[PDB]
Amino acid sequence: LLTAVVIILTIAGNILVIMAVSLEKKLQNATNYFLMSLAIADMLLGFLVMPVSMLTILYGYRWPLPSKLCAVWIYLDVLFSTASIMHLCAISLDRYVAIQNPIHHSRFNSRTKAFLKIIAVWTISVGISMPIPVFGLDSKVFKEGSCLLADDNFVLIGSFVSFFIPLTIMVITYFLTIKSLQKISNEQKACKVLGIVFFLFVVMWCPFFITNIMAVICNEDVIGALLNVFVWIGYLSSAVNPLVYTLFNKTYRSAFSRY
Ligand SMILES: CN(C)CCc1c[nH]c2ccccc12
Repeated sequence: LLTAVVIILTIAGNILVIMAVSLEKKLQNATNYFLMSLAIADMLLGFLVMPVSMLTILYGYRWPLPSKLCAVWIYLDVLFSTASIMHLCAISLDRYVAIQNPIHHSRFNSRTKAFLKIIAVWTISVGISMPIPVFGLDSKVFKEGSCLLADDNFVLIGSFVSFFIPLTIMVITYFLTIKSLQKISNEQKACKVLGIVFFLFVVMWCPFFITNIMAVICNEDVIGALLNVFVWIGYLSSAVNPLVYTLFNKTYRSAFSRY
Protein backbone atom coordinates (compact mmCIF):
# COMPACT_ATOMS: atom_id res chain seq x y z
CA LEU A 1 0.00 0.00 0.00
CA LEU A 2 1.34 3.42 1.02
CA THR A 3 4.26 1.86 2.91
CA ALA A 4 6.01 0.95 -0.36
CA VAL A 5 6.54 4.65 -1.13
CA VAL A 6 7.94 5.02 2.40
CA ILE A 7 10.42 2.17 1.79
CA ILE A 8 11.43 3.53 -1.64
CA LEU A 9 11.94 7.10 -0.43
CA THR A 10 13.74 5.90 2.72
CA ILE A 11 16.19 4.06 0.45
CA ALA A 12 16.52 6.96 -2.00
CA GLY A 13 17.11 9.82 0.45
CA ASN A 14 19.67 8.00 2.60
CA ILE A 15 21.50 6.72 -0.48
CA LEU A 16 21.67 10.23 -1.95
CA VAL A 17 22.94 11.65 1.36
CA ILE A 18 25.64 8.94 1.57
CA MET A 19 26.63 9.55 -2.06
CA ALA A 20 26.78 13.32 -1.51
CA VAL A 21 28.98 12.91 1.57
CA SER A 22 31.32 10.39 -0.08
CA LEU A 23 32.34 12.31 -3.22
CA GLU A 24 32.49 15.82 -1.73
CA LYS A 25 35.55 17.18 0.06
CA LYS A 26 33.77 20.35 1.21
CA LEU A 27 31.54 18.34 3.59
CA GLN A 28 34.29 16.42 5.40
CA ASN A 29 34.10 18.13 8.80
CA ALA A 30 33.13 16.38 12.03
CA THR A 31 29.62 17.89 12.29
CA ASN A 32 28.80 16.30 8.93
CA TYR A 33 30.53 13.03 9.81
CA PHE A 34 28.00 12.62 12.63
CA LEU A 35 25.25 13.08 10.03
CA MET A 36 26.96 10.46 7.86
CA SER A 37 26.77 8.11 10.86
CA LEU A 38 23.07 9.01 11.11
CA ALA A 39 22.55 8.09 7.45
CA ILE A 40 24.42 4.83 8.16
CA ALA A 41 22.00 4.16 11.04
CA ASP A 42 19.08 5.15 8.81
CA MET A 43 19.86 3.25 5.58
CA LEU A 44 19.69 -0.05 7.47
CA LEU A 45 16.21 0.73 8.82
CA GLY A 46 14.47 0.69 5.44
CA PHE A 47 16.05 -2.54 4.19
CA LEU A 48 16.23 -4.79 7.28
CA VAL A 49 13.08 -3.93 9.28
CA MET A 50 10.52 -2.16 7.08
CA PRO A 51 10.20 -4.88 4.36
CA VAL A 52 9.70 -7.32 7.25
CA SER A 53 6.87 -5.11 8.51
CA MET A 54 5.72 -4.86 4.87
CA LEU A 55 5.07 -8.59 4.40
CA THR A 56 3.82 -8.75 7.99
CA ILE A 57 1.16 -6.19 7.04
CA LEU A 58 0.42 -7.90 3.70
CA TYR A 59 -0.12 -11.24 5.48
CA GLY A 60 -2.76 -9.82 7.84
CA TYR A 61 -0.54 -9.62 10.96
CA ARG A 62 0.37 -13.32 10.76
CA TRP A 63 4.10 -13.57 10.29
CA PRO A 64 5.26 -15.94 7.51
CA LEU A 65 8.89 -15.80 8.68
CA PRO A 66 10.27 -18.43 11.10
CA SER A 67 9.99 -17.90 14.84
CA LYS A 68 13.75 -17.70 15.42
CA LEU A 69 14.05 -14.15 14.02
CA CYS A 70 11.43 -12.46 16.22
CA ALA A 71 13.76 -11.32 19.00
CA VAL A 72 16.44 -10.44 16.44
CA TRP A 73 14.01 -8.33 14.39
CA ILE A 74 12.66 -6.59 17.50
CA TYR A 75 16.26 -5.96 18.63
CA LEU A 76 17.12 -4.50 15.21
CA ASP A 77 14.05 -2.24 15.36
CA VAL A 78 14.88 -0.98 18.90
CA LEU A 79 18.59 -0.58 17.99
CA PHE A 80 17.96 1.48 14.86
CA SER A 81 15.24 3.58 16.55
CA THR A 82 17.35 4.34 19.67
CA ALA A 83 20.34 5.10 17.41
CA SER A 84 18.32 7.47 15.23
CA ILE A 85 16.86 9.14 18.41
CA MET A 86 20.17 9.46 20.34
CA HIS A 87 21.83 10.85 17.17
CA LEU A 88 19.39 13.78 17.16
CA CYS A 89 19.77 14.22 20.95
CA ALA A 90 23.58 14.51 20.60
CA ILE A 91 23.14 16.76 17.55
CA SER A 92 20.93 19.11 19.59
CA LEU A 93 23.38 19.21 22.51
CA ASP A 94 26.35 19.83 20.18
CA ARG A 95 24.25 22.53 18.43
CA TYR A 96 23.63 24.10 21.89
CA VAL A 97 27.30 24.27 22.83
CA ALA A 98 28.10 25.56 19.33
CA ILE A 99 25.34 28.26 19.58
CA GLN A 100 25.98 29.37 23.21
CA ASN A 101 29.76 29.92 23.22
CA PRO A 102 31.29 29.41 19.70
CA ILE A 103 34.85 30.08 21.00
CA HIS A 104 35.00 27.17 23.44
CA HIS A 105 33.26 24.90 20.95
CA SER A 106 35.77 25.79 18.22
CA ARG A 107 38.62 25.32 20.71
CA PHE A 108 37.82 21.60 20.98
CA ASN A 109 36.28 21.25 17.49
CA SER A 110 38.01 18.21 16.00
CA ARG A 111 37.36 14.66 14.81
CA THR A 112 38.02 13.45 18.38
CA LYS A 113 34.70 14.95 19.51
CA ALA A 114 32.88 13.25 16.62
CA PHE A 115 34.52 9.90 17.42
CA LEU A 116 33.66 10.20 21.13
CA LYS A 117 30.08 11.29 20.36
CA ILE A 118 29.50 8.48 17.82
CA ILE A 119 30.98 5.93 20.25
CA ALA A 120 28.79 7.24 23.09
CA VAL A 121 25.53 7.24 21.11
CA TRP A 122 26.23 3.81 19.62
CA THR A 123 27.15 2.39 23.03
CA ILE A 124 23.84 3.76 24.32
CA SER A 125 21.91 2.35 21.34
CA VAL A 126 23.42 -1.13 21.73
CA GLY A 127 23.16 -1.15 25.55
CA ILE A 128 19.45 -0.16 25.48
CA SER A 129 18.65 -2.94 22.99
CA MET A 130 21.00 -5.64 24.34
CA PRO A 131 18.52 -7.16 26.90
CA ILE A 132 16.19 -8.23 24.04
CA PRO A 133 18.51 -11.09 22.88
CA VAL A 134 19.35 -12.14 26.46
CA PHE A 135 16.11 -11.66 28.45
CA GLY A 136 13.36 -11.76 25.84
CA LEU A 137 14.98 -14.75 24.14
CA ASP A 138 9.32 -16.71 23.46
CA SER A 139 6.56 -15.36 25.69
CA LYS A 140 8.34 -12.00 26.02
CA VAL A 141 8.48 -11.47 22.24
CA PHE A 142 5.72 -13.54 20.56
CA LYS A 143 1.97 -13.17 21.04
CA GLU A 144 -1.04 -14.47 19.06
CA GLY A 145 0.73 -15.12 15.76
CA SER A 146 2.52 -11.76 15.63
CA CYS A 147 5.95 -10.59 16.80
CA LEU A 148 5.22 -7.83 19.32
CA LEU A 149 6.80 -6.86 22.63
CA ALA A 150 4.93 -8.18 25.66
CA ASP A 151 7.35 -7.84 28.64
CA ASP A 152 5.58 -4.69 29.95
CA ASN A 153 8.28 -3.77 32.53
CA PHE A 154 10.87 -3.38 29.70
CA VAL A 155 8.36 -1.59 27.37
CA LEU A 156 7.59 1.03 30.08
CA ILE A 157 10.99 1.32 31.89
CA GLY A 158 13.02 1.16 28.62
CA SER A 159 10.90 4.01 27.13
CA PHE A 160 11.79 6.19 30.16
CA VAL A 161 15.57 6.14 29.44
CA SER A 162 15.41 5.60 25.60
CA PHE A 163 12.88 8.41 24.95
CA PHE A 164 11.53 10.45 27.90
CA ILE A 165 15.07 11.42 29.13
CA PRO A 166 16.49 12.35 25.63
CA LEU A 167 13.17 14.18 25.02
CA THR A 168 13.66 16.06 28.38
CA ILE A 169 17.17 16.96 27.12
CA MET A 170 15.75 18.15 23.76
CA VAL A 171 13.14 20.26 25.68
CA ILE A 172 15.72 21.94 28.02
CA THR A 173 18.29 22.26 25.16
CA TYR A 174 15.82 23.79 22.64
CA PHE A 175 14.72 26.23 25.36
CA LEU A 176 18.29 27.33 26.12
CA THR A 177 19.37 27.40 22.45
CA ILE A 178 16.43 29.50 21.26
CA LYS A 179 16.84 31.78 24.30
CA SER A 180 20.54 32.24 23.46
CA LEU A 181 19.79 32.88 19.78
CA GLN A 182 16.92 35.20 20.73
CA LYS A 183 19.22 37.28 22.95
CA ILE A 184 20.35 38.64 12.69
CA SER A 185 18.43 37.05 9.81
CA ASN A 186 20.96 34.21 9.64
CA GLU A 187 20.14 33.53 13.29
CA GLN A 188 16.40 33.57 12.61
CA LYS A 189 16.71 31.11 9.72
CA ALA A 190 18.51 28.75 12.11
CA CYS A 191 15.74 29.40 14.66
CA LYS A 192 13.13 28.35 12.08
CA VAL A 193 15.14 25.23 11.14
CA LEU A 194 15.58 24.29 14.82
CA GLY A 195 11.86 24.80 15.45
CA ILE A 196 10.95 22.61 12.46
CA VAL A 197 13.34 19.84 13.57
CA PHE A 198 12.14 19.85 17.20
CA PHE A 199 8.43 20.13 16.29
CA LEU A 200 8.80 17.27 13.82
CA PHE A 201 10.72 14.94 16.19
CA VAL A 202 8.10 15.36 18.97
CA VAL A 203 5.36 14.77 16.31
CA MET A 204 6.78 11.78 14.39
CA TRP A 205 8.21 9.54 17.19
CA CYS A 206 6.29 10.72 20.29
CA PRO A 207 2.75 9.26 19.49
CA PHE A 208 4.11 5.70 19.43
CA PHE A 209 5.83 6.12 22.84
CA ILE A 210 2.79 7.69 24.58
CA THR A 211 0.59 5.02 22.90
CA ASN A 212 2.70 2.04 24.06
CA ILE A 213 3.30 3.65 27.51
CA MET A 214 -0.47 4.14 27.95
CA ALA A 215 -1.15 0.60 26.70
CA VAL A 216 1.30 -0.77 29.32
CA ILE A 217 -0.19 1.41 32.08
CA CYS A 218 -3.77 0.41 31.19
CA ASN A 219 -9.75 -1.35 24.14
CA GLU A 220 -7.03 -3.77 23.04
CA ASP A 221 -8.06 -3.70 19.37
CA VAL A 222 -8.13 0.11 19.35
CA ILE A 223 -4.62 0.33 20.83
CA GLY A 224 -3.38 -2.36 18.42
CA ALA A 225 -4.82 -0.56 15.39
CA LEU A 226 -3.25 2.67 16.65
CA LEU A 227 0.14 0.96 17.12
CA ASN A 228 0.02 -0.60 13.64
CA VAL A 229 -0.08 2.90 12.10
CA PHE A 230 2.04 4.83 14.63
CA VAL A 231 4.96 2.44 14.11
CA TRP A 232 4.82 3.27 10.38
CA ILE A 233 4.62 6.97 11.26
CA GLY A 234 7.72 6.33 13.38
CA TYR A 235 9.30 4.75 10.31
CA LEU A 236 8.44 7.89 8.31
CA SER A 237 11.04 9.80 10.34
CA SER A 238 13.66 7.73 8.49
CA ALA A 239 12.16 9.21 5.32
CA VAL A 240 12.89 12.69 6.70
CA ASN A 241 16.28 12.74 8.56
CA PRO A 242 18.18 12.35 5.24
CA LEU A 243 16.05 15.13 3.75
CA VAL A 244 15.47 17.95 6.24
CA TYR A 245 18.89 17.81 7.95
CA THR A 246 20.73 18.38 4.65
CA LEU A 247 18.36 20.16 2.25
CA PHE A 248 18.66 23.52 4.03
CA ASN A 249 22.35 23.57 3.02
CA LYS A 250 23.28 24.93 -0.41
CA THR A 251 25.94 22.28 -1.13
CA TYR A 252 23.54 19.40 -0.46
CA ARG A 253 20.85 21.09 -2.57
CA SER A 254 23.35 21.41 -5.44
CA ALA A 255 24.40 17.77 -4.97
CA PHE A 256 20.77 16.59 -5.04
CA SER A 257 20.08 18.75 -8.10
CA ARG A 258 23.10 17.13 -9.78
CA TYR A 259 21.47 13.69 -9.50
C1 LIG B 1 8.83 0.18 16.70
N1 LIG B 1 10.02 0.94 16.94
C2 LIG B 1 9.78 2.30 16.52
C3 LIG B 1 10.24 0.90 18.35
C4 LIG B 1 11.48 1.68 18.71
C5 LIG B 1 11.81 1.68 20.18
C6 LIG B 1 12.77 2.48 20.72
N2 LIG B 1 12.80 2.21 22.01
C7 LIG B 1 11.89 1.26 22.33
C8 LIG B 1 11.56 0.68 23.57
C9 LIG B 1 10.57 -0.27 23.64
C10 LIG B 1 9.92 -0.63 22.49
C11 LIG B 1 10.24 -0.06 21.28
C12 LIG B 1 11.25 0.91 21.20
